Amino acid sequence: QQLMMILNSASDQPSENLISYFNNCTVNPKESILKRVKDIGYIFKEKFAKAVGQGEIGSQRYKLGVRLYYRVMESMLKSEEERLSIQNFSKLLNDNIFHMSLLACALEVVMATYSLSFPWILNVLNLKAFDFYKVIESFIKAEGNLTREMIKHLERCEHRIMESLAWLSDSPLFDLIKQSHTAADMYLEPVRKKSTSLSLFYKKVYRLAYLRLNTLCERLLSEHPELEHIIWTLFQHTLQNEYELMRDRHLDQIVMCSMYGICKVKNIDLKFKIIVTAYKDLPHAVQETFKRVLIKEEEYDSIIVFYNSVFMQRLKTNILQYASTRPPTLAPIPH
Repeated sequence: QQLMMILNSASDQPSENLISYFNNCTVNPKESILKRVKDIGYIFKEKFAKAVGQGEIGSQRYKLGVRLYYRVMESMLKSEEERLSIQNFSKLLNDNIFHMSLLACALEVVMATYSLSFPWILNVLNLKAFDFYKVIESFIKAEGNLTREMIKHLERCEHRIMESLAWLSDSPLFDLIKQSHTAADMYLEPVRKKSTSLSLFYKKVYRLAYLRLNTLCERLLSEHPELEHIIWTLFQHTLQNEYELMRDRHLDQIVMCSMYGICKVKNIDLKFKIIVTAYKDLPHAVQETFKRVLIKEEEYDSIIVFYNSVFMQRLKTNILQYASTRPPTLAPIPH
């Protein structure tokens, strides 16, 4: 609301102080940035009508999105001016996935405001969930006027990428796993060392998955406060070394298996029944997560079918280590 009148009263072309940044650049990005709005102007409007019948509206959504895009870019560039060398500043300003991700974020804000949302806009712009993820926090941090409900919504996009969308096949997340700080830092990362993107994503995933584990242990496993850290160590040893199981799957399916699992090898016998019912009570939870779980070659079954097939089949060598004389040393709980 307070933001939405900034946009309509403002103009659809870059500010005059934003354009300075374009011209302090060693390669002026402007015509490329500007061809970029126009080329996406076609594609967006096209796919817009392809889902909403017909009315003209597509263009107004976009032309607001664009004003937000420039307002946030201008605000983002002000901070990165001090952080980046002139070389990085100019590479940023010509990086396609950067600018695409920033605009995809602007557009999601307006579309959601006037509510076919997330991850709709990623399919429209042929933008990998994991690339787009990198712009979300510095975007929230770069628009003061985002409303609670809007901030809360971008955060839920972030949590859906961390929980599933970044774990689908052809997602660059797996390319980065095999090999082994702001949005610019992550877009400037070369595809060719450290990888700040993968690091921040994993640190964030762990805090997410761990808060979801922690509530679920306070309902069903309050009896043994000690079972939590064990279940967490299992999940964390799973995400780090058997990460291939999250492909085309959902973070919460691994949280659930790590819980029945540790109650299985300690003879606690609080079975999948209570787990799924209590999980329904997690915010935004969907029943499909446990009723519909992949095994292999597109064949889906229930969560108990997954536990006894791929999860147990991959982890028996490790899980029994927990109830033995020498159980593995504990993982740290995320800060």
